Amino acid sequence: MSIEIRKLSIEDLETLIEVARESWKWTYAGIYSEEYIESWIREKYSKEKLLNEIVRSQSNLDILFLGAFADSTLIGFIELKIIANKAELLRLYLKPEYTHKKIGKTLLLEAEKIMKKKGILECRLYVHRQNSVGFSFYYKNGFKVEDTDGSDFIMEKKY
Ligand SMILES: CC(C)(COP(=O)(O)OP(=O)(O)OC[C@H]1O[C@@H](n2cnc3c(N)ncnc32)[C@H](O)[C@@H]1OP(=O)(O)O)[C@@H](O)C(=O)NCCC(=O)NCCSSCCO
Ligand code: NI
Repeated sequence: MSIEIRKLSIEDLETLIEVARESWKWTYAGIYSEEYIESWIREKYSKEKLLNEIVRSQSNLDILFLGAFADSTLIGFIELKIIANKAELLRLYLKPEYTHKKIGKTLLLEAEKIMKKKGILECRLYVHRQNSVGFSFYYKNGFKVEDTDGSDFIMEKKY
């Protein structure tokens, strides 16, 4: 299969939401209710907010928003928020069927390459403690737990 990584653009908006929704329902099956997730997707992944984030990424401002496209179809994404010379990994979600094929590792490595080009040398993230899929992926990619906050572990990786 042919997997391409690039910045999202506004035309990706609808497939973006559908991927976010499908990944969330799978990822948080053990953890949140069907309705909580649907509410979160409708409030946080709203067309208006995602569009503003997609634009901020396009304008090389404080967001970096990339997608993984399999033969021209969005199957996953990563989103980073930059403040000063520190990045926070906000979101990294793949369609469940495309997991465990190193597409997420590839998203992560491309984001890392762009960050290093901008002189950013530190990435922090929030991962729910019961999300073993994500958590295990993170420590297998060099992230280390530095703290907790509520239900989440705060993990960090330095370059
Ligand atoms: C977490 C995601 C993005 C990881 O991307 P990949 O699936 O491409 O991971 P790989 O690079 O192939 O690495 C494989 C390792 O990752 C774990 N893994 C991956 N898929 C799994 C499935 N289907 N079941 C169980 N474990 C899985 C394993 O640790 C695996 O290593 P080995 O088993 O080979 O040793 C991706 O899986 C994904 O999108 N997951 C759901 C969403 C999610 O959890 N996202 C990140 C946390 S929320 S967001 C950012 C803020 O933290
Ligand atoms: Ni595995």
